[PDB]
Amino acid sequence: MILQALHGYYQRMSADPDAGMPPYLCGQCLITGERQKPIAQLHPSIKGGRDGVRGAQAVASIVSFNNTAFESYGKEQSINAPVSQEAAFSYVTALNYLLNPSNRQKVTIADATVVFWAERSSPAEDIFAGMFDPP
RNA sequence: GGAUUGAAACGCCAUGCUCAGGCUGGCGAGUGCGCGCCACUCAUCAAG
Repeated sequence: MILQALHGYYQRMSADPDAGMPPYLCGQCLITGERQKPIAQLHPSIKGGRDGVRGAQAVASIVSFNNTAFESYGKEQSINAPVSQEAAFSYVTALNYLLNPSNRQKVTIADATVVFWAERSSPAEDIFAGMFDPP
């Protein structure tokens, strides 16, 4: 799932008037499964550093095909991972929102930074921060 | 015999724990303490 779950999280948070943000060839999107949608050539970047993934570059990303060895079936750049532009923006925005330390849904474990959330509003979201790292 | 988001893909090159430093200086097992008090080898049996 993963990318689809971030998309669903954006859908959930974007509905609320607060604690979120509403901002907005053809193919089939692998995130939503919708057919005939404008595929994205290049996904918006994901924050690195203090407000993002610790140890990564400021403009890190999840989907990238910057070298030829990573390209298959004659596809160029992110066309190798066909996802509609709106879905790409939504999942990137959700991941960035979770990566913001101001929101209490982030924890760093050695090399990796862990972000967690629930399918619906629940007190577990603010509780689990202590489970993985008790005070 | 066209296609297993496949086909190809080193964590890899190299790096003294070393230089050294008494467990030593010295301290009676010692002062003393009967194996000793008694007790028949003895009552017999030619030499051939």
